[PDB]
Amino acid sequence: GTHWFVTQRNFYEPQIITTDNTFVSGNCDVVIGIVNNTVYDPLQPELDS
Amino acid sequence: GTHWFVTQRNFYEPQIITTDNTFVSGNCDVVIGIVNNTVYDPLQPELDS
Ligand SMILES: *[C@@H]1O[C@H](CO)[C@@H](O)[C@H](O)[C@H]1NC(C)=O
Ligand SMILES: *[C@@H]1O[C@H](CO)[C@@H](O)[C@H](O)[C@H]1NC(C)=O
Ligand SMILES: *[C@@H]1O[C@H](CO)[C@@H](O)[C@H](O)[C@H]1NC(C)=O
Repeated sequence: GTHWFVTQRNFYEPQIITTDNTFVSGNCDVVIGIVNNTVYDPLQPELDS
Repeated sequence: GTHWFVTQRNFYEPQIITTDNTFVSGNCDVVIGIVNNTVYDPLQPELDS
């Protein structure tokens, strides 16, 4: 309703949208119905130790 | 002709060969027809920067 998750199609198991749950292909002007949100990189938070 | 890419088998959508599109198993000794190239590591630019 407010947040976006990625889930398997046959069972609602919401997951945080990461760069390892998704793949990048193209630009943000060709997909009809695309939305804005943040893709969490699992590596940025821990590289700054 | 000069570069090496990895595509999906049914549609020509070339991508740069990285450590995300490929998996390692073995060495350059047993595979008949293996070709030298470079495998881009996404971790290096982010770690060096
Ligand atoms: C948000 O989406 C709009 C269109 O839906 C787009 O023009 C814009 O670049 C996106 N990102 C931001 C930060 O507004
Ligand atoms: C092969 O790789 C890319 C095609 O995306 C291009 O920069 C390069 O010039 C190509 N070389 C050819 C077609 O001989
Ligand atoms: C390039 O491939 C040849 C065989 O085709 C191999 O002998 C050589 O060691 C390879 N280059 C490197 C740097 O390993």
